[PDB]
Amino acid sequence: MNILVTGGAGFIGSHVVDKLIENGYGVIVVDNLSSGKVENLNRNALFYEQSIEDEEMMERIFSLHRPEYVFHLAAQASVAISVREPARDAKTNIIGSLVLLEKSIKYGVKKFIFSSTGGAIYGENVKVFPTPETEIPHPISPYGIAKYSTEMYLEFFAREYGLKYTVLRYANVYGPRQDPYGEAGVVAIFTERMLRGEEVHIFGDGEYVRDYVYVDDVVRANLLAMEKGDNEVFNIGTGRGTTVNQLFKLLKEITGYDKEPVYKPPRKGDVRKSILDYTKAKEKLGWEPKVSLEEGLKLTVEYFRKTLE
Amino acid sequence: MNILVTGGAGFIGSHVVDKLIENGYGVIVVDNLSSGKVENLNRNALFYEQSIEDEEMMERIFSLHRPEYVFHLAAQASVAISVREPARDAKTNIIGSLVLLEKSIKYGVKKFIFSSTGGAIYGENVKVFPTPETEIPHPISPYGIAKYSTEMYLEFFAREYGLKYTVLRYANVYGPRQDPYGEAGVVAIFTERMLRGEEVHIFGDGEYVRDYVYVDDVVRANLLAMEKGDNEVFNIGTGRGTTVNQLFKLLKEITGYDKEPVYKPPRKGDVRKSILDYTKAKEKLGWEPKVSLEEGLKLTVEYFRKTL
Ligand SMILES: NC(=O)c1ccc[n+]([C@@H]2O[C@H](COP(=O)([O-])OP(=O)(O)OC[C@H]3O[C@@H](n4cnc5c(N)ncnc54)[C@H](O)[C@@H]3O)[C@@H](O)[C@H]2O)c1
Ligand SMILES: NC(=O)c1ccc[n+]([C@@H]2O[C@H](COP(=O)([O-])OP(=O)(O)OC[C@H]3O[C@@H](n4cnc5c(N)ncnc54)[C@H](O)[C@@H]3O)[C@@H](O)[C@H]2O)c1
Ligand SMILES: O=c1ccn([C@@H]2O[C@H](COP(=O)(O)OP(=O)(O)O[C@H]3O[C@H](CO)[C@@H](O)[C@H](O)[C@H]3O)[C@@H](O)[C@H]2O)c(=O)[nH]1
Ligand SMILES: O=c1ccn([C@@H]2O[C@H](COP(=O)(O)OP(=O)(O)O[C@H]3O[C@H](CO)[C@@H](O)[C@H](O)[C@H]3O)[C@@H](O)[C@H]2O)c(=O)[nH]1
Repeated sequence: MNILVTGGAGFIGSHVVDKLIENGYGVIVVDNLSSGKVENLNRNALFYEQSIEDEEMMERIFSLHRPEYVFHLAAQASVAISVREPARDAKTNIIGSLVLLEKSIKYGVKKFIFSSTGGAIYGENVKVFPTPETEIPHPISPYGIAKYSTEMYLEFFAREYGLKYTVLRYANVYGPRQDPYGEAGVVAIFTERMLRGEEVHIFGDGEYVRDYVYVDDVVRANLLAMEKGDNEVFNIGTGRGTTVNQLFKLLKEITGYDKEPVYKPPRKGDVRKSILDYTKAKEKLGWEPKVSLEEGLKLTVEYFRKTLE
Repeated sequence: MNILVTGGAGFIGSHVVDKLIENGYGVIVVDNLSSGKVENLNRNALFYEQSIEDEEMMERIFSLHRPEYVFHLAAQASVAISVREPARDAKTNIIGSLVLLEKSIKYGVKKFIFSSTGGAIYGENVKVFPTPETEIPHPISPYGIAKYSTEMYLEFFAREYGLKYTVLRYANVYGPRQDPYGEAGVVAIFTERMLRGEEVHIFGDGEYVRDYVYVDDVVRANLLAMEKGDNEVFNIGTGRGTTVNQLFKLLKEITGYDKEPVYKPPRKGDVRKSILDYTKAKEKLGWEPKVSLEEGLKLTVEYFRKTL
């Protein structure tokens, strides 16, 4: 069976590729290496260094390999970049998705499994925590609007053509291969700076709450979505909130870092609190996180240590 | 004062241009003539035959003319077509809007007035009519999804840069210069068929209810949104529902058409009923329709007779 993984050279996508390869699937990867890395690629997967919004190239790849599933992880994944360049962001995030969906219909894809976002979708005025999928989306960033627009297009493709899909709205994903450089998640930034004994910055008062979910658990969610959760949207998170202050403390203890954090002005656009309810994923996908935050942070620090040897 | 009107060679946009010119504004028009027509263009406007999604070209236009207001009417504005090539549709409908908004932010535009849609945004299970802006959006067509995505981006630009905007969600717009040969626009199709004595087709049972709003009234709402209704979404419609069968009868009486309609199979995706509550526009824009349907249909027939 052939499987297409877009964004397979990236943080989450490369782990998805590895797992599919391990389970015996034929895997085809599309990635333009805008943020992904050649080192992340699996030598057993077929690789196309190409862009998802390239209609002729996507036409060619789908016609050759007729993937039965598409795992769509390719995205402009930085919120800050989406703010600075919203048209370019939407070209990858919306138009890119629509090209893949057009080819998926044309070439008989059975199911499209889309990586979406929990944090950038529910908006800034949520009152129910942990937050369920029944909360109406109010995205405020271009990234969140693009992800939400694409989820709506998925429902269109299901209604019009009978394409099955699953949307996975991730919380804050962290772990090995997350890039600590550029537009990085705080786990990777903190871990790398602490190991190097560099200064660590906390924005605003550090009381921002997030739901940190380990990359291996997110990969398992993707695989469970192959045969379950048809035409459903799921939060993929832990339902546990952690402030940036608490996170710094955990990582400081693990790394043996011995400096205080430097408090900096608050970051524009930061939602105050994000925690996801995963009851639905538990009931319909049989999904639950297996790696606690403390276990996950230790694994993460361990991977980064090896990079520094 | 300079004003940019995108889609200014189209049905609604050409009338907006006319009204601005009449009121003494300098008007720049951007239209790629994908569905618009040179014959619609006001010769007093400065015309760029260019595409809104062209960043380099929009850079030049905004940099040169520094428009104070943008009336954004350019769209792949037809619901069929959006279904078969949604990526191409979203390139005009979403990416195009985003390019205009980036340039708007960069070159100090004061207000952006966006043409959106009522019907295709509220979706197919509405229970309250006439329908207020508080009704939760559930667009299921690529056209409605794209329009709604753009509305959401407009709020981002307002929050991030202080750009002021107004969204006008039109009902079913009809009147002079609506193209009777395109995908849609039942009023223009019926009028052209009837005046030519050709067959007239009613899809399904003809009991589909729409809210027909005259183009000159839609133009007045655009102009009222220059100074009022900052950062608000408004339904622009009449609050009155008309079946296709009723529309047929009205236009048959006006044209003197002497045939019965030919019924065809129902058209896939047609919502059963769309009627918009315009109370919010009435209060905040001071807007109301000045042209009743009967009066507007007569003006439309009047115009079509002259034009073919
Ligand atoms: N905490 C998180 O990391 C998080 C949270 C919520 C959602 N997500 C989503 O999960 C997916 C993967 O995220 P990630 O953390 O691994 O980021 P990532 O940057 O590491 O992976 C994205 C990959 O997509 C590639 N890419 C970007 N544009 C492309 C294009 N036009 N054509 C082909 N490839 C392109 C990049 O090169 C990159 O390898 C994304 O959809 C992202 O939005 C991630
Ligand atoms: N007519 C209605 O009943 C109705 C109802 C709801 C919303 N609207 C909206 O009002 C606006 C105008 O509608 P209309 O009836 O006048 O349609 P229209 O097709 O006559 O006008 C659209 C104009 O935009 C131009 N255009 C399309 N793509 C372009 C691009 N990429 N770059 C530059 N120009 C481009 C077309 O050439 C055309 O002249 C649209 O946004 C439409 O979606 C119309
Ligand atoms: O050096 C740093 C970096 C981050 N933060 C704080 O850490 C928190 C989390 O930031 P970040 O790691 O950037 O996560 P989010 O901004 O929440 O982004 C998450 O949410 C995005 C939008 O939902 C996802 O989709 C992203 O991939 C995901 O990492 C925020 O409060 C930041 O203020 C710091 O204090 N110091
Ligand atoms: O020959 C025809 C043509 C249309 N209809 C019917 O007329 C009604 C109105 O159709 P149409 O004129 O195509 O408009 P709509 O489909 O309602 O709606 C669109 O009107 C504009 C396009 O014409 C869109 O952009 C607006 O968003 C949306 O209101 C529908 O019930 C059709 O079934 C007929 O019966 N016979």
